[PDB]
Amino acid sequence: MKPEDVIKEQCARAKVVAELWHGFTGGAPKAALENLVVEFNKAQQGRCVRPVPQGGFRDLSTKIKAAFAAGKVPTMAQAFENNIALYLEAKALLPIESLGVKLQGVNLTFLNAVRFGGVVYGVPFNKSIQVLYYNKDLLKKHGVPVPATLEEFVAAAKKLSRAEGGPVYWFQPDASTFAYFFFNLGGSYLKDGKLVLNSKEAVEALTLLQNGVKEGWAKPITSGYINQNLGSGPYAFSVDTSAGYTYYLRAAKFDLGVATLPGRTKGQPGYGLVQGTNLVVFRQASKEEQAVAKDFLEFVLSPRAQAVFATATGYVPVTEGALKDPVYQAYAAENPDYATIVRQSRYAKFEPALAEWEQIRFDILGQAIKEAILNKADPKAALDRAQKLAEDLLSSR
Ligand SMILES: Nc1nc2c(ncn2[C@@H]2O[C@H](COP(=O)(O)O[C@H]3[C@@H](O)[C@H](n4ccc(=O)[nH]c4=O)O[C@@H]3CO)[C@H]3CC(O)(O)C[C@H]32)c(=O)[nH]1
Repeated sequence: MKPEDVIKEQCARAKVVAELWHGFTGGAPKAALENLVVEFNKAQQGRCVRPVPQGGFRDLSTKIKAAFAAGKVPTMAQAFENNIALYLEAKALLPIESLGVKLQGVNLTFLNAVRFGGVVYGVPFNKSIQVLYYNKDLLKKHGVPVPATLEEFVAAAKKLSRAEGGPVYWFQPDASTFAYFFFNLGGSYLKDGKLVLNSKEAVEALTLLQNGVKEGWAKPITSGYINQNLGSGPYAFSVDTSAGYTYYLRAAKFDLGVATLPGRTKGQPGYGLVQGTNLVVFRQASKEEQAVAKDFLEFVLSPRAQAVFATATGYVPVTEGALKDPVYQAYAAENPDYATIVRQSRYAKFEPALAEWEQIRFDILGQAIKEAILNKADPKAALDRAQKLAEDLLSSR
């Protein structure tokens, strides 16, 4: 039986059912969430959670806005920080601490990100960090150390591309990959409270990617995830979410490595972009559904739930107690990549938490990155257009 069939039967027999809308489309993340819910539902007498897949994360936020418009919302949903900011304009969210959920021990990197006007409105659940995936076999073949600095990284990609006859640094031309390069060239998105997409560091980061394509060391991936394109052409490296860990492990026909990100200098790893989502609880839920949500959120933050979830997926454990749990410890003792993901989670940056950020990161900035990389648009001209389109949107609403 599929975990979802088990959940269907649990919920059919329950007196109260709290809907949880999510953007996991399959693989380990969907299975780990479903397994967690099956175990929680077994503990409860006539009280259950029903996970409902809404497609991916942007399908989820579109369907959540339409749910408001149709007058009928789930009890819980996954949300990015910028989605929480949007739902707060409508005052749609219950303060988490009012519900009774204890948040002491939640990483302050994650807890700070869910706190708005001093109030926590999300529970960090599935938080990822960017890591360096590499081909251990291909680096060994050419005597190339794992690069520790941006300078070393560019040098390695050129040395390995020339030897193997193809570009070996694989990337999606998207806001997530852009953020890695932007952040570690000294970039910041807010200057004196204003959103700035066309700063010198943004032009420098996009120009670096464009030059990498022209010089033959950077390969744009335009169809599917990087881990869905492995096997065609030489691969050395990618900068990608920790949540891609199980997908790379199943796809790679080589010895997969995971390292901390190249930084400006060897004094510190590079900053990784934090992705994945928080759980939120909707005000429109009944008292009884909100009690299920409270018990569910406390279960999700328990050291065992966090240990099983993060080791099944490559998401970062969100509590200090998860790291003390023997299941976590047994996994980490067999697999150094779990400690590498935790160490990289210490060097973590977020994108702006503006209500408009979902639309800006995909339709405005994402599109300028694609114009520059796929159609050789001038990076400054592409980003100047992105700045005007973003200013017009913010001024709009
Ligand atoms: N809607 C909305 N999206 C946002 C926002 N900020 C960032 N992002 C998106 O979050 C994804 C990162 O989230 P994360 O939980 O770390 O990783 C996801 C998947 O990315 C990754 N995955 C899935 C299948 C696969 O074959 N390989 C694989 O790696 O696994 C996880 C669960 O599906 C990025 C990826 C994107 O969806 O393509 C665009 C980015 C925002 O503000 N709004």
